Formats: sequence, C-alpha cells, structure tokens
Amino acid sequence: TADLSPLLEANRKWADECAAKDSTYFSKVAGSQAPEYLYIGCADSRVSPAQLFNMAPGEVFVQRNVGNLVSNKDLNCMSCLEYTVDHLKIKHILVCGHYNCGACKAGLVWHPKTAGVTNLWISDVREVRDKNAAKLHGLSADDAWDKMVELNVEAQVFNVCASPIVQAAWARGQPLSVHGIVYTPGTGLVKELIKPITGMEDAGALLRADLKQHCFFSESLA
Amino acid sequence: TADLSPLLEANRKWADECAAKDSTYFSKVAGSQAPEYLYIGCADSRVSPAQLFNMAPGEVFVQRNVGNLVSNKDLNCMSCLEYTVDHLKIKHILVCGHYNCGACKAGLVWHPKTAGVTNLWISDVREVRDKNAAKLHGLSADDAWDKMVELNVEAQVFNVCASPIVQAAWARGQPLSVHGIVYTPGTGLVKELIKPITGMEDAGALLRADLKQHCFFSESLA
Amino acid sequence: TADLSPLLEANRKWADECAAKDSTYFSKVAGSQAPEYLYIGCADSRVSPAQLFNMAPGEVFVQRNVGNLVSNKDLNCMSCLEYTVDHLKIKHILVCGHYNCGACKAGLVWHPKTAGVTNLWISDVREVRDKNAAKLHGLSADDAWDKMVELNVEAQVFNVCASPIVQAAWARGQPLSVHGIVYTPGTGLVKELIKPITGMEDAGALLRADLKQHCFFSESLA
Amino acid sequence: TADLSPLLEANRKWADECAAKDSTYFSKVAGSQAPEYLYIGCADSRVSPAQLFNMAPGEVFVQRNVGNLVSNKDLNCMSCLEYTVDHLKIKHILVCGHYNCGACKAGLVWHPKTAGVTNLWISDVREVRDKNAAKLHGLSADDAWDKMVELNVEAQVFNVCASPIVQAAWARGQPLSVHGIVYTPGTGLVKELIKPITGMEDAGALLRADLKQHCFFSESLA
Ligand SMILES: [Zn+2]
Ligand SMILES: [Zn+2]
Ligand SMILES: [Zn+2]
Ligand SMILES: [Zn+2]
Repeated sequence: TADLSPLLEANRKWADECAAKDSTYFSKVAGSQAPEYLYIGCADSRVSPAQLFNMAPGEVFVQRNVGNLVSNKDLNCMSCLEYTVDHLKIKHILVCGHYNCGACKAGLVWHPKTAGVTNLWISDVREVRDKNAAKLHGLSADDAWDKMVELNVEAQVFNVCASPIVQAAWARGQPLSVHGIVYTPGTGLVKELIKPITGMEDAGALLRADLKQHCFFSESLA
Repeated sequence: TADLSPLLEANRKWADECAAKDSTYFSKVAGSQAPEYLYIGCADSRVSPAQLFNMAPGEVFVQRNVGNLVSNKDLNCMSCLEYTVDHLKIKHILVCGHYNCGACKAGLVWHPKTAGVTNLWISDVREVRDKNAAKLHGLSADDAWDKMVELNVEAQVFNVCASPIVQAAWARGQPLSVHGIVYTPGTGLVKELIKPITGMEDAGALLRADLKQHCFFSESLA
Repeated sequence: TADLSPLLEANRKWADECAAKDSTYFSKVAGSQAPEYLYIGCADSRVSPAQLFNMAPGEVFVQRNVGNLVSNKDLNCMSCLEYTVDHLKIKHILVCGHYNCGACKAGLVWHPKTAGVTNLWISDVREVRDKNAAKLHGLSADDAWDKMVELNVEAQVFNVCASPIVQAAWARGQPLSVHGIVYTPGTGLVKELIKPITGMEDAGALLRADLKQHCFFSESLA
Repeated sequence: TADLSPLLEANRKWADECAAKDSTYFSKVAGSQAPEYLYIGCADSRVSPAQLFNMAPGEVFVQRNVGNLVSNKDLNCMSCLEYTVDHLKIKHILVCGHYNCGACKAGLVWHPKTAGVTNLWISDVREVRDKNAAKLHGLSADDAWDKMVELNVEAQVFNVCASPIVQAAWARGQPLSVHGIVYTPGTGLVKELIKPITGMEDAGALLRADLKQHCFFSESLA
C-alpha cells in the first residue's frame, strides 16, 4: 500500500527516454553544475520550475517554500541565495508567485491566534498585507487574493534586492538580475510582473518602495 | 540585456503542448491541489523531483534546501511539513539526497571559522558527520563524500519521523509513510536507500538510531 | 590568566549576605518558580531588569536580545513567551528598550550590505525605521537615535500583542497585561512610554497601528 | 490591578540609593559600554547574572533563553556572540546552567509530539540527551535531571568554542576565554564546572568531545 514501485519504474522509463534522445544528457552534469538561474518559488505542487520552463538538469538552482517568502532571517532561503550568488555565480534570480496561492489566502483570512508553525511562518505575508491595506480595502475575497499574490511578488523582489547577499554582489560589480514573475496554475502560463532589475538604477524605476532610501537612510539625517 | 523572452517562449510552447495532449491538464488544478507526496530534497539544479518522477502539476508538494536538511527549528521546512500533513493530508514523504552534493562536501571539509550563512546553515551536516566518525575516517575524500550523502539521508529520515508533525499524525492514526531515496545526477536514477516506514514498528526495524527511546526516553529511567 | 576566582568570591559573599538577612531567600525557590513578570529587553550590559527594579530570585523571567526585538519567527523569544504565559501563567509582560541602544543606531546607519549575523538580526529595526520615515528624516543623528528607540519599543509592544501566544491567552480570558517602558542608562530611571494594555480595547486606544484590523482583516473585505 | 507604580517607585528608590553611594555610578556609562563579559544563561527567574555576581551597570552583556542553548542557527544567540566578540571585544564568555532547570526536565520527559514552540526549541536538549544516553540510563528522575543540566552545560560550552565567531577570533589571536559554570537556585551559589578554555590547546584538555576533530575532520581523510 505504501510502495515506491510506480515511482522508480517511472524514473526508470524517464531516464532511458532522455538517455536515448541524447547520450550525454545526464553524464555531462555528473560532477558539477553551472546554472545561470536561482528560482525562488512556492512549495505548491502545481508549480514546478524545471517543468514549467522546460529546463534540463543543471539549469535552475531552486528554493521552494510556502508563500515563496524571502527574509534576511531565514537561513534556509538565505543560504540558497549566498551559495548560488557567491559560490556558483548564477546570473539571474527568478522570484515567482502564483495565483490561487494558499499562503497568500491564509495571510488574508487567518486570525493570528491560530496554532502551529505555518501561522508563525506566514507572518511575512501579514506584514505585506498590512503595509498595503489601502490597496485591499473593499475588494472581493477573490480579488483581494489575486492582489495579495502580486503584492507579495513585489515585496519579495524587494527583499531579494535589499538582501546583504545581493547588495554586496552588485557593489563589487558582479552581474546579477532579479525578476518578478507570476504563474497561473489553471493555464500553465507565466507572466512577467516586474521588468528585469540589474542594479539600483533599475530598482529606483521599477519598485514602489524606495530601495535607495532603504540602503542610504542616514544620508537623510542632519 | 538580461531579457526573459526565451524562458517565456519556452513556457508558452510547453503549456500549449500539454493542453493540446490533455485539455484539462491545467484547468483541473486551477482552483485547488490534492498532492499525495511531500518531497524534501536538495536545492541542487540537477535534481527536479517533478521531472525525474515524471509527475504532472498537482502531484508533489516540494521543499528544496541546501543539503536536503530537516530540522525542528527551521520554520521554513517545518511549515511545509505541517501544511502538507495537517491541511492537505498527504500520504507519503520522500526525503531525497543525491551524490555529488555540495552541501555534504562542505560539511566534510569547511572549517567552522568560514564566514557567511551557508556555513551556519550546514551545521546539521557536521553534526551527522561527527556522530558517524568511525564510518568516515580514513576513506578517500571521494568515498567519504558518497558515504556522507547516505548518512545524511538516513539522518533526515529520522528527523522527519521524530518531528512533532509526523509524530502527532501517527498517534492519531493518520496514514503516513516516510521514504529515504538517493539520486545520481550522472545517471538520472533513484535508488531506495531505506524501505517504507509507516509507524513506530517499521522504524525500530529500519533505522540505526533508536526512535522509540528518543520518543519515550523517560521509560529508561526509574 | 583568565581565572574566575574574583567572580566566585563576589557570588559567595553576595549569597551569604542575602541569606543572613532572610534565611529562606534562596531555599523558598529551590524547587520551583512562580514569577509574575516576563521581561523582554536588550542584551546591553547597562540594563539588568533584576537590579533596576530591585527584584529577588523568582520574580522576573527574562528574555534579553540585541535591540529587544520580538518576532513570531524567532523561536528563541517565542518560547520564552509561550513558556511563561502557557506554563508559568505570568501576568505582566514588560517590553523594555533603552536610550543609547547600539542596535537602534546600527539599524539607522548600517548599509544592508554589511557582513555578519548582527546585520541579519537587526533587519526588524530597519523595517520599523522604514515604516516611520516621516518621523525620522531630517532630525539630527542624535534626536533620531532617541526617536528610533521609542518607535522600536512601540513596535515590539505591538508584536507582543499581535503574537499567537498573547492572542490565544486573551481569547480564553487569561489575564495578561503588556507594558512599554524605556530606560536611561545615564540616570538609571525607567519611564512608562505606553500605558497598560490588557486586551483588544486598551490596544485600540493606546497604539498607533491597528491591532483589530490586523487580527480581523477579512472583515474589511466583501 | 495591572499597574506599574510599585515597580517605578522601586526603580526610583534604587536609582537614588546608587546615585547617593556614588555620584558617577550611572553617568559614567551614559554613552558607551565596555563590558569584559558576555554571559549566556537560562531565562529562569531565579538566575540573574548581574545580581548573582554583584556587578555594576556596564559589566556583563547578557543573552538569556530557555535552557541556556547555543546554536550556530539561532540568530538571536549568535548575534549576541558576534556583536560582543567582534564589536565590543569582550574578553570572557560565561556559559551558565542551573539545577532545577525546567528545559532540561522537559528535554528528558516530553514526548516529541507535544504541540507549540517550546517543544521545537528544546530539540537541542534532546540531542544532548540522546548523545549521552549511556550516562543517563537507570538513574533516578532527580539524578538524571541534575546530570542533564551538567551535560548541557558542557555541550553548550562546546558550541561556543566551535562557533564560527569564536573560532575566527582565536584564529586572529584575539584573547577570549570560555567558562562553564552552574548555579544552584536553592543556595545562590555558582560552581565552576569546566576550567577556563583559552584556545584549542585547553579545549583538547577539558572537553569530552574532540574540538580538534570537529574543526579539522578532513585531515583524517585519505
Ligand atoms: Zn503558493
Ligand atoms: Zn545537494
Ligand atoms: Zn540596546
Ligand atoms: Zn533553566
């Protein structure tokens, strides 16, 4: 009843088909990786980056968590960021939200009293919600959900950009761009939400919060 | 400069092909998910559970982090576990490690003084390594790398079974199986390193460390 | 070289004096505790709640961290909160900040690129600062340092009231008050910066940010 | 009923008494701190470092948490460590456990299934327990409790020593010692458990786990 056979057989079939189509498909990545992309996205079973962009092994390094959240104080996510930017030298960071995201719904409707770890974890979503409350007032449930997904994509794009890892990379002239994308599970389609950010100049143009003010706040003091 | 167009063309072409084959491929998961697997594996760019098991949207809920580590005190991993076991009622947890894993190499060689967050992050791999000194000392750096991989997988499976989430699911008679599997980037195949675990008895048989003593420790006192 | 003898002499001399004064000073708390206060304040070496409130062993349960920060996703602070509210049934939570706090200075001036863990840790202070730009921009670096302190205290009080722990205690009618106080290392005095908060109504009156909307956000939708 | 008056009045009385005894007691630390000690200890209301060593403001920088736990992946504790060692340049680190510690009891007797954050948090204690299970088998409840306190003091002393912050400090010849102490709440007395550790040489002599093996594991590979 709890038996892995269908899955190993499926992996078997999959590996032959790929090895037939091309002889070096697997062996060329046997002993290193040089991906050009880090993807950060939701753990949601409908959203598989390698599958949805049709990539081959070695192309995209992946963080997936509930809500596609990025925070300087989550060492799980930050270590995906530091290792890829500093050691593997990836060139592009994809931050991907999706519609129908359960975390973003929970972020709207759950009472903070709710027990367990998921409720602790989605605190970041409540913080995006509260900052943008005027954009969400008097929308319909389904409408506010959709807006919450998009607002969350933008906040997280901001946190990637404001992260020590990225700020440092840019400061030593390493090329690195950050992309805000969103996925529709019901159609299989990706849409670009935020045009490429390649440094501070771009972020000043594309982000609604002010990255420059965030990085250089003390210049405003007398 | 850093345009996403080729990724977007590839996604559109992919989404098209899939829906032409099966017209409800996407639409049937437009408004919910009911995966049966939670998968915990490595952020590594050569290891996509969706594509190596050939699964479709809505089948596997995925956590990916550096070194496929499971810890009670990582809210990021733990909320994936809580949400999939308590809300989505998944049935199987695949804990997957892989040969040539950079995190298991670093855990063998880096000096704890090393700066940055990946070094903090991989302390769990040092702890598994230290407990297992006698199985690793004196192997070639290469044989020990492969041994570290396997030991880590086994340690993480124990962490899954010992977690508050899996423990509470079991105690209330919710069916839930845990699996240790390892993947070879050079061949695209998955071996089952540890046979299915469905509760406390299976665990006594299948794991080197003692889960019953861990959970009911006060019984070995007086 | 680095002998502890003078600390040990001082401890023995102290313990002696106290028990000579009151012979059950220690022995009455030998086997349990029943403090009425949880105190959350700064790791700073000039701020000891026990001695500035002149309290004896068994009266105040203490969390101290860099910048007196309270977050749902810090298991270290949260377990102090959970254990004291749910197991010891404390009655009052003192959230205490202090002038000349290094963490609130760093949060004003450091560039997010700065290396190391204190910089990650103090992201919460940047977030309070960014929300409050209009109260800080253009003050002298010194007036703004003092303003940051107060704003942080107020933010942390809100975090305490908004936490799952305090929310659940309140909803089950457990009496629990939250207090904002700030301390002046130069004078040894404590001012009460925010008046007692004992539940949702007091909070509506006493805090700038909106706790009711935060907790019952889905009501402002349709 | 929820009223801070007794406490402010008490702080008032305390501040005058100290200002009378010495005119510069407070004012000498108004605008900086130069403590020689970081103390890491339990949040338990019976254990107040400034009070128990009879210290004046500015003498001891303090982390307090449930169980006096030190972990590379807790940024609360690590940021107390990094800021004090790197910025303030403290000379001595005190790691203090105490008997009758509730965390260490919970670490022995709780089942992992237990809900809430404290149970997540004390996972470190279960990990010390399991590693030392042979030392705890067939002792009486009260006996195993006492032993668990002492074992935990030694593990945490080890984690301070093995931490990136300390390893790095020692590696650039910064003087820094680490001390394992324990406190008896029922007597007010401290006892030195582990003699001063000032570098690797000392740790090889005083610690039961092998710090050198932990730091230089790869030297053992062929
Ligand atoms: Zn989602
Ligand atoms: Zn890996
Ligand atoms: Zn401070
Ligand atoms: Zn304790």
